[PDB]
Amino acid sequence: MRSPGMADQRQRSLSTSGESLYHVLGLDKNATSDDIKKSYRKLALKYHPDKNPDNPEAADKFKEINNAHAILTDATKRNIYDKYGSLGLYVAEQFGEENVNTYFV
Repeated sequence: MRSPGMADQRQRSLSTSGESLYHVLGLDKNATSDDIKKSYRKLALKYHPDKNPDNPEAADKFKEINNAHAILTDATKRNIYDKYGSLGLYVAEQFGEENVNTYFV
């Protein structure tokens, strides 16, 4: 289905809340392709479970910040955002909806 921010039959991995993107890091289309990324970055090494052991939630945070990274400034990922929540973006933003999503489920 094309319901934004809803759990689809294909979206079964992470928590499909593309709506939380801006809230994930505190950025959304206000920043350039520069700051949107910075926003994710300062969280990425911040919330990295490698740096924060015994914290599975940190991995979880690292996983949502992993997502919002592209979407906010990237029209393509924001386009997937309207279709796929965190799942489609998790794969499309990091590798590309065209190549890997067509390979996964």
